[PDB]
Amino acid sequence: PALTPEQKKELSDIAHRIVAPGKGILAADESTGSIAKRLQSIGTENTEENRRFYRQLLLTADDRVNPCIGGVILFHETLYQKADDGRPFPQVIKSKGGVVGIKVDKGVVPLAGTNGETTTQGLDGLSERCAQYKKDGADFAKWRCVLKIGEHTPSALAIMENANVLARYASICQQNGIVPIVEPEILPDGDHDLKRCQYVTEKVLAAVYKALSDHHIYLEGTLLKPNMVTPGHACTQKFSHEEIAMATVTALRRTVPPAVTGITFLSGGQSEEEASINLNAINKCPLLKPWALTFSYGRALQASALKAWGGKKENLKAAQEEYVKRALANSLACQGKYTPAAASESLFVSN
Amino acid sequence: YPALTPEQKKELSDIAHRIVAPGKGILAADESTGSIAKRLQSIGTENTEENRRFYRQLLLTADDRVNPCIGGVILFHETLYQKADDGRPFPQVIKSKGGVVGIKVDKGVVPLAGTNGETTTQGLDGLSERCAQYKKDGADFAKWRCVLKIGEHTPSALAIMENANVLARYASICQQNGIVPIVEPEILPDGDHDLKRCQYVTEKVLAAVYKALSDHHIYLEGTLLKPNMVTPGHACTQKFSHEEIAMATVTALRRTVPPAVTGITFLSGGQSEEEASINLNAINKCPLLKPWALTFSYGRALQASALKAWGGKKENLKAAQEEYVKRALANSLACQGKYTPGAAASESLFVSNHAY
Amino acid sequence: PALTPEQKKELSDIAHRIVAPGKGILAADESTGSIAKRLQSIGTENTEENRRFYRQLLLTADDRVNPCIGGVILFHETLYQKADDGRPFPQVIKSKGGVVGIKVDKGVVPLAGTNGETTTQGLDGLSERCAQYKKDGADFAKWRCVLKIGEHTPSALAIMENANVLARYASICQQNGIVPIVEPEILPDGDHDLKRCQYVTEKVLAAVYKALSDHHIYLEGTLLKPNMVTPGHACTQKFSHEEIAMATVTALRRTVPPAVTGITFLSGGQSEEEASINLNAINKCPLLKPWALTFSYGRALQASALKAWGGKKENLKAAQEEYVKRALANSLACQGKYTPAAASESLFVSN
Amino acid sequence: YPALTPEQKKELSDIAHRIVAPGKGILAADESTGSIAKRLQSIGTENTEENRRFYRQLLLTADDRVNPCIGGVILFHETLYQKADDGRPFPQVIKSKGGVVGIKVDKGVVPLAGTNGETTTQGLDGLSERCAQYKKDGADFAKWRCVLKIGEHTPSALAIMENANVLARYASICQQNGIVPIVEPEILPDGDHDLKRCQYVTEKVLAAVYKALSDHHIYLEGTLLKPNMVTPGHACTQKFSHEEIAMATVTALRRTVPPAVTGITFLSGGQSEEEASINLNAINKCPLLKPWALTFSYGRALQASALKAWGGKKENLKAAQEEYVKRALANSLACQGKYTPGAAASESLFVSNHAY
Repeated sequence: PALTPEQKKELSDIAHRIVAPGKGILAADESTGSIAKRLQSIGTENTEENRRFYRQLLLTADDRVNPCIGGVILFHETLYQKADDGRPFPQVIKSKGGVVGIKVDKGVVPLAGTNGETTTQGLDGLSERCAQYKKDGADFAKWRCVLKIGEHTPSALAIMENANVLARYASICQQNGIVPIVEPEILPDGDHDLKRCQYVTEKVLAAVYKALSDHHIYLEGTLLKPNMVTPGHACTQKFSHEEIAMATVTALRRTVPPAVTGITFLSGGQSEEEASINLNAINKCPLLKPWALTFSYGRALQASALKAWGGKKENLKAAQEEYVKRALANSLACQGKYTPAAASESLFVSN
Repeated sequence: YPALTPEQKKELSDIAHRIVAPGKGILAADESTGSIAKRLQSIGTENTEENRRFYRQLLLTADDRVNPCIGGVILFHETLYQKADDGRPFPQVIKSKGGVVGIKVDKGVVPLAGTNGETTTQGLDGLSERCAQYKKDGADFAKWRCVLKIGEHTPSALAIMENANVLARYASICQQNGIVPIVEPEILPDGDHDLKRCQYVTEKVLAAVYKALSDHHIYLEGTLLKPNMVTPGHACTQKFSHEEIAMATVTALRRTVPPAVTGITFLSGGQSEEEASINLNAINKCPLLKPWALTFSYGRALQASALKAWGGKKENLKAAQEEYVKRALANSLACQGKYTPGAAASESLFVSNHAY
Repeated sequence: PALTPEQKKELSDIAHRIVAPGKGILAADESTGSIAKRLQSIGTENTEENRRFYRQLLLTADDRVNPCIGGVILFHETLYQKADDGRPFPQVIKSKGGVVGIKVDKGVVPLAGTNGETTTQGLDGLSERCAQYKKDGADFAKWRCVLKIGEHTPSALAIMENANVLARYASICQQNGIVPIVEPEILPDGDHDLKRCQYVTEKVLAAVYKALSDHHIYLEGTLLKPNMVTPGHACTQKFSHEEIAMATVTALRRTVPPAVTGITFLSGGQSEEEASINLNAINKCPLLKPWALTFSYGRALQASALKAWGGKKENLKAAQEEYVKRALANSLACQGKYTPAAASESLFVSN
Repeated sequence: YPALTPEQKKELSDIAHRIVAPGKGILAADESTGSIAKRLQSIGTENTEENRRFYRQLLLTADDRVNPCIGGVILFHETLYQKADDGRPFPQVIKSKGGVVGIKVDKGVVPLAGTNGETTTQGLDGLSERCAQYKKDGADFAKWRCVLKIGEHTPSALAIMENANVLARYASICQQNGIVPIVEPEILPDGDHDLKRCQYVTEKVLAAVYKALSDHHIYLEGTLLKPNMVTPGHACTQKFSHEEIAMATVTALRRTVPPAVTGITFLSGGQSEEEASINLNAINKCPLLKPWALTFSYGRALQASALKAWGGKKENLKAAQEEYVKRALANSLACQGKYTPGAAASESLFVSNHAY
């Protein structure tokens, strides 16, 4: 047996907290190189104190966020940083009613023989890392795999390998009391339409859950972090929020066992507002959906806050109020009760 | 390159939903001729076409209190072409009472070389033309049975994969020709294993099945599954409550069966008529979320009392029919969570390596 | 264990006879509908006696064929027919030093969900059929799967299913003392070039042998019947007999364990003469090749005999001498010693 | 979309052929630091960088009678950057004697949750940049070890598949960066199983490996394999002749290893120096056709006498070296079928769950 009954209950508990009703996740875990591009976009230098101040900005927003945010995914460096008032960032997060999460993958690597496809690395020593992260206050984890729709992608070799590394990663995580968020991202890059994303999404989740079965993963103690199902970014043809919602809820109904505790969508380049509108179309779909359907958003919670901060410490409480509007909009959207410029900008970046 | 058009998928889904509409279940009257003989020998009756015609008729024409109970009826090939005394074809007897007509299409288990007594099922050859015909002739769903066993080194990786593949080939051919497939990967109760063993293996098997149905591009909303409940093995020394069997069973399905599956219609196994109904009722009362219909596809466990009451004697026709009805009514309340409860219906109906 | 030591030795023996040095197989097993098209091509009516006379024509050719032909694959009907002199056709075949073979597949069937791909049927009741065929004098068997190179073919589902039915078929065959000839045909249809056939050939054999392992097949008691590796039929670009030979011998070296007793190529639409020339390029390749590399030819042994018969009983010994020249040319070609109109005709037919 | 250009494939194949050119074999001096300690404790010597530097030097600088014997030498990372007393880097000592320089790149076994004590190996992270470096620094082949065990329900389907996958990832990254991979799927001798058990399992494992290398688009002609011989288990009561071990071993390879594989360099296992050489010789004398080089990649079984003779004492340097040489000469005649034959070289070198 991979896990005892006591360990199993710890993971089911943690997982049910994160996606408790009306709650989602703040995906604040950009690498140093990734937060560089977002900082550069607003003229701000990429320094440890600027990254600490921006992350402090988001975690210390006012208590209206506390029922909207069940967990916060951090990057290594940030997990060991402190707020201005001396408190370490994980206590800041718990103090407001959220679970601390840590991103543990070490990025993507090319898979030879293929048309530009990648797998993901980071399992070397992961068991010790997780033990220490759990000791230092993290209770869930994140791993991101990346597949792309092209004419000979996602490859069979690609789907199989990424599904297998996901499951390893998750086996290790649960051995150490850490709930794994399983992230199989199909990028929106390309001109494919909606049905094609739906075919490819179904195909990839089927392989993911098979691989999870094979490796003995306790599914009640996992979260699934999939793309919404949407046309490609360069698709000429257009589709409604209902067509997207149907197509996403259909693909997940056909592949994800009800035992999975929560589905926390990535935004994938969607504008802040479209991400919220779609998330709401999905939770208003009449079809039966046996799991939480909520948000795990990075860019679609932070773009308005970033441009309202501008790097200027005076703008803190305008930036913080921009985050809290998107945090509140999504908490309503994952219950179907959201019906409403920098929030309308496409956030799509190639790869 | 899609397997099915949007209309083909709507017909298949409507059919699958009529069969498990709330309160309803399936009567499996689909015994092979050599299998049903072993039943009539047990009530001292010769195995003639006419005694088979008569006993089937008794089940199909029981009074109209069963109609809200019976969503589908699975027939052996022979029976699909037989007629009541009325002269009405049995398909039409079934339809007129509100049920969908089903047909068993497998051709029995065969052994897998190099394994400890494990089997696949055969019957794909010419299946597509057989289905087109069965569909012209009134059938709207099919059944195919695969058999796995818990044992030392069984079910092996080979048997789990080969059996799931062939269920996937069967399912794809049925849907091309208009017919909802019931996917039955039966794990036998033979052996002394405990409940958790049977749960582990059931989860492994059903994950392999639904990966195979995905690889073969099967339309799940036009499917049903007929699995075993998660039960201790037949010879197991230890005792498990009905609520433990409900927990293990609902948990095993929630870990493997995608919500898109329209329904799960359990086989009775070796269980007695009364145990089959109580476990099914405890299952529908499990407060865990269960996004599919949980109902019955019972062969022995709808017919044990009827067959003992009938005894071979034309004079008991109405007395047999009544015992069948009382069980169909029991299982209709069980398949809604509302069954609160003789010797025939408490008797174990277990047979080593069930075959039909 | 699938098989005892005594059964294993019977199959290794049979398999080594068929592909003994300088010997190949006559693939005379066309269905009734398939021999119709070849008969119609020469004006002859498709009647049982005409099919019996044509098959009698080939099996009763003079004793110069006896060291060229190790086995003869027949169709059901023919296995139960007799020569003019009363002898049943299998005794005719054995009397000249060859093994009787029987084709046991029941043709191809479409696989739904795919771009025109098929699997193959015929396992229903195959175990009994083989028991009876073995009793009636057959000692090996044939099963044909068909894959096609197009832009999304051979599919993963297609390769996996055909590899699995091959292995079933072969498990049954060996249980009954019958050596299975495993036929994974990649058709030459299309405009693909040589490397693409080589990639696809390697990919399909890798899956075939894995599937054979999984099902416990005794490989010393099998034969492999693959396509040569060649450009597609509509390829503009041109390739030498050496390039074909290298590419075929490379693909097989990379996928077929040395334990396989013999490789008996299908001709696939090649002209009688090209089939012979290529077979010889292959056996003259200096690279190491641990198995017999020989012929299992239907069309490329019979086209000249068919057109020389013309349906006229007077032409019997001109037709029979045409077969015996192609039989002798190939027996030399599978040893590298063949160096030399109706024999130059492309025999390619779509599907 | 090819993994490798025609030149990349020629470099990889030339390298693979130098290493197993006829008569030659591999010296595996690639012990982890915590593993080699367990060796020097056995001759009462402290495990210091300098005692490790010295013992490796003794093996690498043995007289030039070993050069026709040793095609490659696998080094632990530490040793690749050490120098002889000459001041010459050990890579250059090896090259100058006619051998190819190898490097162990795995990072040890880790456990697989949910299994009976089974493991994968780890070490892919940053492997590509590690290889580029190792290649700049003189290394032309790599080694990665996976460990499987025969037991009740092991090796399981999970462990067989996961271990083959990760050997395939390792192999593809090595070839991108210029380096011939040695694929080592070691099946341990622990247990009391017989020879046929170990043959069955070896055939199952090597079929999974070579399916995985195909799925990952690995260039087999630039590969080597280091498997175990097919041997009875360490505790097996029954006795098997060397010719039976040759039969089972050559048969297992001929059923699974494609002829394109350039060579098979066996690990010694728990075998004594003398048994390792005799079984390897019986293997090369098997008259069955064997289209690949059959030679040695021996760690313990090239070094047991050398290490006991050296004893930690600088004065025995030439006496240790001589024992190593005599074994390298024995295994060079064995790896051609021509070995006709002390206590150190008859001693079992078995250790429960070998790790390094």
